[PDB]
Amino acid sequence: NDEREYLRHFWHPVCTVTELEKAHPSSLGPLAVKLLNEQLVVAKLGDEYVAMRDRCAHRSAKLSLGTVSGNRLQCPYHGWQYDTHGACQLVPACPNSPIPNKAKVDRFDCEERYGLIWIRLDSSFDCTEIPYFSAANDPRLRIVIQEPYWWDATAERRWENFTDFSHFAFIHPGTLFDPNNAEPPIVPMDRFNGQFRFVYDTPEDMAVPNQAPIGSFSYTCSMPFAINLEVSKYSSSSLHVLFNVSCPVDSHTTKNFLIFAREQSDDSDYLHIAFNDLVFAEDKPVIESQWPKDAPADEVSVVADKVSIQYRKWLRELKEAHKEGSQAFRSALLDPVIESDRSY
Amino acid sequence: NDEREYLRHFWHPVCTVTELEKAHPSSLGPLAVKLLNEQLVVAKLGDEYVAMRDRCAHRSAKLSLGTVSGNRLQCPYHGWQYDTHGACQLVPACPNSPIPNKAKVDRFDCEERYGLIWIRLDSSFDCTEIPYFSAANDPRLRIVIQEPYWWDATAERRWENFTDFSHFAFIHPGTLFDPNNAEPPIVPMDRFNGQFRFVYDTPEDMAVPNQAPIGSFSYTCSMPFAINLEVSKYSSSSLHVLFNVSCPVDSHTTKNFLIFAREQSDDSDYLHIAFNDLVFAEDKPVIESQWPKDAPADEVSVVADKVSIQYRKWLRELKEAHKEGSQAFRSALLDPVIESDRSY
Amino acid sequence: NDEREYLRHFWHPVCTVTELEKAHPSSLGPLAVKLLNEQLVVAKLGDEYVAMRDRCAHRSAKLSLGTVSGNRLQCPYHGWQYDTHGACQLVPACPNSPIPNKAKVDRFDCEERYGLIWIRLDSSFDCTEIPYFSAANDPRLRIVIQEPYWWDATAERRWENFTDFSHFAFIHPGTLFDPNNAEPPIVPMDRFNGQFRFVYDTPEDMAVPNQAPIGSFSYTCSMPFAINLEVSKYSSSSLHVLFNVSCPVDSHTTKNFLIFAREQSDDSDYLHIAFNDLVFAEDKPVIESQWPKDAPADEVSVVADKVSIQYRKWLRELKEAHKEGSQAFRSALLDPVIESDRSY
Amino acid sequence: NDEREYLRHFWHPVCTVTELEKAHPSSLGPLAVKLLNEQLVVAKLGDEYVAMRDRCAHRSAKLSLGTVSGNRLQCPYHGWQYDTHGACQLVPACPNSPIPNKAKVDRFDCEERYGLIWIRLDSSFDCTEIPYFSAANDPRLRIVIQEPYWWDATAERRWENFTDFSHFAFIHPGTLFDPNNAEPPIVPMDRFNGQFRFVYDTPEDMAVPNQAPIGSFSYTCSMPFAINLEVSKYSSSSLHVLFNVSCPVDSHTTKNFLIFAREQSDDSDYLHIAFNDLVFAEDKPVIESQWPKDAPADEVSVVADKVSIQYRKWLRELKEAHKEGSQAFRSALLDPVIESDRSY
Amino acid sequence: NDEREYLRHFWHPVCTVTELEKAHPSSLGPLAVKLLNEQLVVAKLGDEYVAMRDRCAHRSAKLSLGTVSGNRLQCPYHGWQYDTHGACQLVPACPNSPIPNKAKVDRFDCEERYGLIWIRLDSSFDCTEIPYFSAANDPRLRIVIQEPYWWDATAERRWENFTDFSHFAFIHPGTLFDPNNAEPPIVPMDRFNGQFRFVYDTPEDMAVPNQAPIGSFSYTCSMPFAINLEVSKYSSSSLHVLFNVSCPVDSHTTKNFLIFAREQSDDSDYLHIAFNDLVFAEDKPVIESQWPKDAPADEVSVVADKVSIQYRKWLRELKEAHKEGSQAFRSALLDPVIESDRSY
Ligand SMILES: Cn1c(=O)c2[nH]cnc2n(C)c1=O
Ligand SMILES: Cn1c(=O)c2[nH]cnc2n(C)c1=O
Ligand SMILES: Cn1c(=O)c2[nH]cnc2n(C)c1=O
Ligand SMILES: Cn1c(=O)c2[nH]cnc2n(C)c1=O
Ligand SMILES: Cn1c(=O)c2[nH]cnc2n(C)c1=O
Ligand code: FES
Ligand code: FES
Ligand code: FES
Ligand code: FES
Ligand code: FES
Ligand SMILES: [Co+2]
Ligand SMILES: [Co+2]
Ligand SMILES: [Co+2]
Ligand SMILES: [Co+2]
Ligand SMILES: [Co+2]
Repeated sequence: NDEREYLRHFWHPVCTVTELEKAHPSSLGPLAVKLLNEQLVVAKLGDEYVAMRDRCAHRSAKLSLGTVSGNRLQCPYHGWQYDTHGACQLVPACPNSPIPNKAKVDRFDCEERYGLIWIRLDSSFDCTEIPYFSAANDPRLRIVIQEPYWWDATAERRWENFTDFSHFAFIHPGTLFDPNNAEPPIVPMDRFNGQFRFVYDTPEDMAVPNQAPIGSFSYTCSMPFAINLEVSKYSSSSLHVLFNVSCPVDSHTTKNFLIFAREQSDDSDYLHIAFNDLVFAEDKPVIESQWPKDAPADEVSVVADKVSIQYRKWLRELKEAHKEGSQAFRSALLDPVIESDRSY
Repeated sequence: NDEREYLRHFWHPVCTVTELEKAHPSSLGPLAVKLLNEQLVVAKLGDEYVAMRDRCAHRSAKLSLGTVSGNRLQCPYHGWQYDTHGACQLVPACPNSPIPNKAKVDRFDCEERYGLIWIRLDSSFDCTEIPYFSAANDPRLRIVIQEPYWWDATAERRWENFTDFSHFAFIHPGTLFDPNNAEPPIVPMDRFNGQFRFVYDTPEDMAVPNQAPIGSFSYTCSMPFAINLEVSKYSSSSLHVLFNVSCPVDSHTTKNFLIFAREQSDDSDYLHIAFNDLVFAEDKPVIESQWPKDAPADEVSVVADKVSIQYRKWLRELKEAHKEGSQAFRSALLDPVIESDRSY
Repeated sequence: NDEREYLRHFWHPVCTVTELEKAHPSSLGPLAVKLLNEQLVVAKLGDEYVAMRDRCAHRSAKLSLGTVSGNRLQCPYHGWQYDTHGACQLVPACPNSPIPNKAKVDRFDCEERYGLIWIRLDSSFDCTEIPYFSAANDPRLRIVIQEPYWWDATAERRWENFTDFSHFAFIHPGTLFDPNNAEPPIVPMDRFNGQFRFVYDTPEDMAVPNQAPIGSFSYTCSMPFAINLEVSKYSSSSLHVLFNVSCPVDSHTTKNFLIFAREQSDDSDYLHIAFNDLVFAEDKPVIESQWPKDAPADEVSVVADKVSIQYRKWLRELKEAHKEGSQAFRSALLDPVIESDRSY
Repeated sequence: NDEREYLRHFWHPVCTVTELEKAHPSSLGPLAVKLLNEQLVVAKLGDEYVAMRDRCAHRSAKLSLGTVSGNRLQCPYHGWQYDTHGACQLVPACPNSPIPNKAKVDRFDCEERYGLIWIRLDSSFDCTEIPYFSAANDPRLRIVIQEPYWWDATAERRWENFTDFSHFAFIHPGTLFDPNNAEPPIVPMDRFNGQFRFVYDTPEDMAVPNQAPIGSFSYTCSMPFAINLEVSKYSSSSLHVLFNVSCPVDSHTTKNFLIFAREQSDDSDYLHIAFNDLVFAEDKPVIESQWPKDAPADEVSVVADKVSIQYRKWLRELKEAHKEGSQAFRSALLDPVIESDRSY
Repeated sequence: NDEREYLRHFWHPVCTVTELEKAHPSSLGPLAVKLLNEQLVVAKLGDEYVAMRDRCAHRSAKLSLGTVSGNRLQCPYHGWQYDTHGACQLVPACPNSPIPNKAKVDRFDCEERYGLIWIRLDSSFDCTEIPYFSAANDPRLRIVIQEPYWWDATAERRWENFTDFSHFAFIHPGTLFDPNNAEPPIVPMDRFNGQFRFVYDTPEDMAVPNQAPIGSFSYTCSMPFAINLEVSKYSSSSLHVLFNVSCPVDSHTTKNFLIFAREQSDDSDYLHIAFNDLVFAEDKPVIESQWPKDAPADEVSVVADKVSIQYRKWLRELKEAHKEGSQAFRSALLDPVIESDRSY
C-alpha cells in the first residue's frame, strides 16, 4: 500500500449516477464500491451523495446491504442509523441510552460531476480537484455516458495505452490508423494546473471509418488518470470530445469510464458507442497481458515514447513529493512547466 | 392460422428505434424481427425505415445478415442490393445483364412513431392507424422508453392482464393495491375511432409506494393491443402516463413495450423502471401459466370482468367483419358506440 | 491457529450419520471432513465410528478415496489396511516382512450422538463432553435432523447471531419478531457445568406465523459453539426445542447443524424445516458480510449486547486458561458463576 | 523455490510440435508455455524452434499474442521484432533511430526431438541432454504421440507413480494386473549416463486385455523425469515401447506427455490410446490426492519401494551437488553406479 | 420421405474410420449413425464393416449400446447375437430352441473407402458407386482427413455453396477472392459416368494467403453430393486436391467431410486445416440462414448460376427417373452429356 498511498489524495470516479440509482429499488443506493482496495458504500441521503467505509461500527456488517431512510443510512443487522457525517444517531436496541462515542464510521469526500460519482479518500493536502471535462455545459454538444468497462490492468497502464499513438497501426489497423503510419511525431508537453496539455495533428486521408474520431487532437489530462481529448475531425469538420478516466479498484483491476460529446449529433449514439467498444476490444487483450501489472524499472523506452516517459516522470515526482508533505505535493502538482509556445 | 389473419390489418410495434440502431455497428440495421409468425427485416434506408421479408429472392439467404449500402439493403451471400420498394437494383455477378423481373422481395408499410418501429402486414383495407400515445409532444412530460420484455403469453391475454384490477390484491398486494380492496367498480365503456375509452377512480389512501401510479385512471385503448393509461396520481397530484403495447410474435409469444411519461420528473428514471419491472415480474408467471394460450369458450366470467368481456366481444366482431371484407371491417372498427355521458 | 488451539480440546460435530452413510455405496464411509483446518476421514469399522488423519503413512494418499472392508480402512493407492486404532495391519506388497512401526496414522476420539458424528482432536485434559441436547430420549418429542448448512462465517459469529435478541426486528421482521420490538431485556446469565444458561420471555401477540417457535426461551449453551433452546410456545402452549451447533471448519467457514424437536408432532416436518430454512436465508447474507471474519477489538458494544459480551469474555478466559494447562482449563470451563436466583 | 533451481539445468518438454502448429493459423506459433513457473514463448523462426521469455522489453506485453514475421517474432503492441537470439531488430516507431542496447529478451536452449519441443532454462553447467526414447528411428515400429494430459501433481510424484507396480492390484485391477499379485520383486538398479536402468518380468497368465502392454519390462529412465519402458509382451510376442515424461509447469502442476511405439501395428491406434487413457484416469484421482504435493520426510517406505527410494536418493544427490557447482553436478549425474551383472 | 426416396440409392459417408474406432474402447464399434433419418449402427465384425438398423428384433433396444464379440454384434438387453447378415444366431435364454425366423434385423451395404465409412440404403438399382477421390493412391500427395463438421443446412445447399464462385467476394473477401472480382465466367459442364465435370481458371494475382488453394480448378463431382476439386495453384505451381462430401443426416442437417491432399507437403497440416476451417466458418452462418431448407420453385436465378441451375436440373431428372424404375434411373445417371471439347 506504500507506493500507492499518494493516489488517495486525488478524486477518483467509482460509479455512474445511473449505477447508483439502479443498485437499489429506492434509487438512493446503497451501492458497494471499491477504490484503492478500500471497501466503501455510496448512498444519496437527502440532497447529498455520501461515501462511508462499508463496515458498521457495531458488529462489522456491510452497510451496503442496508437501506436509506431519509437522512440516514441504516445497517441491515441491528438497524443502527448513520448520518451524513458517518455518526450513529440511533441505536434501536437502546433508544434511551447515550450512543457510544466510538459509534462512528469513516466518512469520505463524495461528489457528483458529469454524471459520475467521485470519491477522494484523503483530503489532507487540500489541493486536488475533480478532473476537467471540456464538453460539460457546452450547449453545442450532445453528451453520452457509456457503461463502465472493467479491465485486468492498472490505471497507469490504461492511461499510457490511451495516449500512445505508436500502437494504432498494430492494434487498431482497421479502425483508427493506417497500418503504414507507425512513426508518430514528438510533441511539446506542458504542465499547467495539474494537467498535462499537448496537441497532435494525426495523419490525413487514412482508410478509417467516418465515425472514427480522427483529426487535430488536443489533450488536457488531469493527473493522474483522466484524459480529455478534443478532436477537430478531418472527415466532418466538427468537434468530438472523449473523456476517459480509470478507477484504480485494486492493484490489478480498473473500472473505466468513457464519456463522449459531439457537435454533429443528428446521427445515432450507437454508431459511436459501437465504435468505441470495438477500439476497446482491440486494446483489451494486449493491455491485460502486460506483466508485471506495474511497470518495472527495466522497461526499455524509445524516443517515440515521450508522452509515457513524461507521465512516469511526473508520477514519480508526485510520489516523492507526497513523502515530503502537503506543500511539496502542491508544488509538484500545480507548478507550471511549459514546453510549447502557448499562453495559459 | 385463419383465426389470426384479421390481425395482419393492424399496425404492430416490432422493435424500439434503440434496438434497430444497436443491431449492427453501422446503426442503420438490418435487424431481424418476427410478427404474426412472419420473418421480416427492418433497416434505415436513407431517410426511411423499411420492412422487407427476411429472405433474398436469389437463394433465400436472410437479408438480416446483410448490410445497408447507401439507400439499399445488400444480401450477405451474393451481394444483391434491394431498394426501399424491395426491388433488386444490382446483381454484382452479372453487372451488364438485365436483372430478372422476379428479383424482388415483399415490402410492408413501416413507420417510426414514439421511438418504436411499427409494421402493417396487410394494407389492403387501408383503415387502420398507429395507436394513440397521449404524452407525445407534451413538453410538460419526460418520456422513458423501456427495453422490451418477452412473455410466453398471447397479446390478448396480455391486454386483459393490463386492464384488469380484480387481480391487484392477489398479484400486486405490496405494489399496486391493498389486499382487502378486491371489489372493483363496473364502468361505462365507449368505442370511438377504433379505441376503447373508459375512466376509473382507484381506491385512495392505499399503503403502496409513492412511485406507484395510483389515482384517477383514464384509458384510451387503440384496438387491438395498445393501452394508453393517463393517471392523475393521488399521492403527488401529477400526471403519469403508461403506454403498453404487445407485438404478437407468434401463436404463443409476445414482445411487449412500455413507454411511460411523467409530469414530476426531477426524480430518478430508475425509481420508475424498477417499479414497472417489479409489477411485470409479479404478473409474468401467472399469465404465462394460463392454458390453453388462447382463451376458450369454457372460461367463466363474473360481472367484474366487464372490460375483458367487452374486449373479447369487439375482437370477435372484428374477426367476423374481416371475413365480410373491407367495408364491413371499417364499420366494425370505426363506428362509435357510446355508453357514458361524455361528448362525442 | 495458535489462537485456535484451545478449541481442539472440545467435541465438534463433523457430519450427520446420514451423510456418512450416503458418502459411499457401502454405507460405511469413508467420508472426508475438515475440522479446525485439519483434514480427517470418518468411517464405520464394524460397530465403531473412527476418525483418522486423511493421509496414508506410506505415500500420503487420501484414505477418504479408499474403501472400508469390515474392520479395516484400505488406502486406494497400495492397499495398506488400517484398523480402528489407526495402525496398519497389512502391507500387501510385503506380506511376510514386518510392518514398520511408523506405519500408523493419528486416530482421534469419534462418537455418534443425537444422529451426528462428533470428533475431539485432543483428549488430554479429559474434561469436555459432547454438548447437551435436552430433547434426546424424551419420548414426548418427535426429533428431526436437518441437512447441514454451510456459511462463509466463523463459528463465533454464528453463535452470536443465534443468541442475539436485537436483530430479530431488522433481519426477521416477517418471521420471528414484529419490527416494533427492537428493545430486548438484559437477562441474568449463569455459567454451570461448562454451559451458559439464561432465560428470555419474548414479546407476546406478535404478527408471526404459528410454526414460529416464539414463547418463553430457555437457553442451555454448551461452550463453545452449541445452543440448546427450549421454547414454551405462546401460540400452541407446547414444547419446541432447537439444537444448533457450528463445526469450525477453518478460519472463515462453518458447517452448521440444526436438530429440532416438537411435542405437537401431527403436522409436517417440512412445515418446520421450511421455516428454519427461511430464517437461515434471512441471516446468511448479513452474517457472511461481516468483516474481518474474526471480531476485532474495535467493535462497539452497547448494553443490549450482554450475551455476546459475556460470550466473548468466557472464550477469552478459556483461551488464556488453556495456556496454563489442564487444571486451569478445567476450572475456567466447569466452575459455576451464578447470576440468577435459580438453583442447579 | 531454491529447492527447484537444480531442475533448470535439465531439458524439459513443454509442448508437442502439433500444439505449436495448432496455436496460430500461420502454423509457426507463437505458443505460450510455462516451465518451472517461467512464462515462455515458443515459435518457429526460419528453420529453428526458438524459446524466449514471454515479455516484450518495451512495455512488457506478451509476445505470445504476437506474430511470426519472416524469421522474427513481432510483439502485438508496438510491433518490435525479435530475432532468434532475442535481440530487437526493428522498432517501427523510430525506424531511423538506433535501437536501444537493452532492447532484447532472454532466449533459452530449445530443440525439437521425437515430436516434442524441449527447453533447457540454464545451460551454464552444459552437461545435460534430451532424454532417450529407444523407438526413435526404428522402422519396425509405428509411433503415436498422444495429446498431453494435465495433472494436479508434481513431476516427482508422477515419475514414482509410473515406475511403481505395488499399486497395480489396487488402482488397475481390471487393466494392468491381477488384484491378487500385489507382491513385486526387488530388482537391481544401475545408474549409467544419467539414466536409471532396471529390468523386470511381470507376472504371466494374468486376466488383462490383449492390448495391455504386459510382459518383460526394461526401463531406461533419463533423470529426472523421463521414462523409456520397453515391453516384450507375453500375449503377442511383440515389442511395445512407452515413453512418458512430465513437464514441471509449476510447484503443483504437471503437463505430461506419452509417446508409444509398437511392432505389431495393423490394429487401431485408438485401441491403445483408449487403454492408456483409461490407465491414466485410474491413476489420476489418487495421485492428485497425495498431500503435501512434495513428499516430506515422514513418509514410510517398505522394501518393495526400492525404485522410489533410489530415485529420491539420486534426486537428493543432484540437488546437493548443484550447490557445489558444475563439476560436482556433472559427476553426480554421469558417474556410473552398477548393481546388476550387465556389461557397462 | 417421398421426394427424398431417390437419395437412398446412392452411397453416403456416415463417419470417419477414426470415429468408428474411437466410439468404443474395443476399437470395433458399435457406433450409432443417422442417414436420411434412418437410425443405423456400424461395427467391424472380423474383417467386415457392417451396418444394420439400430433396433433389436426382440424388444427393440438399440444395438449401438451393445458389444462386438468376434463375428457377432451382441444386443445389450438380453444378449441376442447378430451375424454380418443381420440374422440372430444366438438367443442366450433359449440356447436349444430354434431361433424364430423373424429374429433378423435389416442389413445394409457398408464399405470403407478413403478413410470414411459409406452406407448405401437401397442397392436395388445396382448402378451407383462410392464417389471418386482423385488423390487416392497417388504417392506424390500427402492426404489429411479432417474431423467432420455439422451444419444446419441440407446437402443440396451445401453442394451449391461449395461450387459457387459468385459468393467469394462477399463471404470470403479476405481469404479466397478479391472483393472486386464478383463476375464469374460461364463454363461448359459435362455429365460423364454419373459425374459433373467442369474446369475453371480463377483470377490471378489476388490478395489471398499463400495456403489458399487458388489456381486452375478442375471439378469432378460424383452425383449427388461429393465434389473432387483439383487445384493447380498459381502461387506454388503444385497440386492441391479438396474432396468434400455431405452426409444427408435428416431433412435439415448435414454431417460434412473434407479430405485434402497436397503435392508440396513439407509444411504443416495445420496451416491448411486452419485455413479450411476459416473458410467454412465464413460460409456457415449464411448457408444455415437459407430458408426454407429445401430450395423452393420460387428462387430467382441469373446467368452466373449456371452450375447450380444444371445441378438442380440433373437432380430433378434423377428424381423423375427413380419413379420410372431401375433402367430409367441408370440412364439418367450414367448417360453422357458433353458440352466441352474434351474426350473421356
Ligand atoms: C484512445 N482512443 C480511443 O480509445 C478512442 N475511441 C474512439 N476514438 C478513440 N480515439 C481517437 C482514441 O485516441
Ligand atoms: C397495469 N399496470 C401496470 O402494469 C403498471 N406498471 C406500473 N404501474 C402500473 N399500473 C398502474 C398499471 O395499472
Ligand atoms: C435463532 N433462531 C432460529 O434460528 C430459529 N429458527 C426457527 N426458530 C428460531 N428461533 C426461535 C431462533 O431464535
Ligand atoms: C505405468 N504404465 C502405464 O502408464 C501404462 N499405460 C499403458 N500401459 C502402461 N504400462 C504398462 C505401465 O506400466
Ligand atoms: C469451396 N472451397 C472451399 O471450401 C475451400 N476451402 C479451402 N479452399 C477452398 N476452396 C478453394 C474452395 O473452393
Ligand atoms: S452490525 Fe450494524 S447495527 Fe449491528
Ligand atoms: S442469396 Fe442473396 S444474393 Fe444470393
Ligand atoms: S499411499 Fe497408501 S498404501 Fe501407498
Ligand atoms: S510492448 Fe512490445 S512493442 Fe511495445
Ligand atoms: S432387446 Fe435385444 S436381446 Fe432383447
Ligand atoms: Co488503443
Ligand atoms: Co398485473
Ligand atoms: Co437471525
Ligand atoms: Co498406475
Ligand atoms: Co464459401
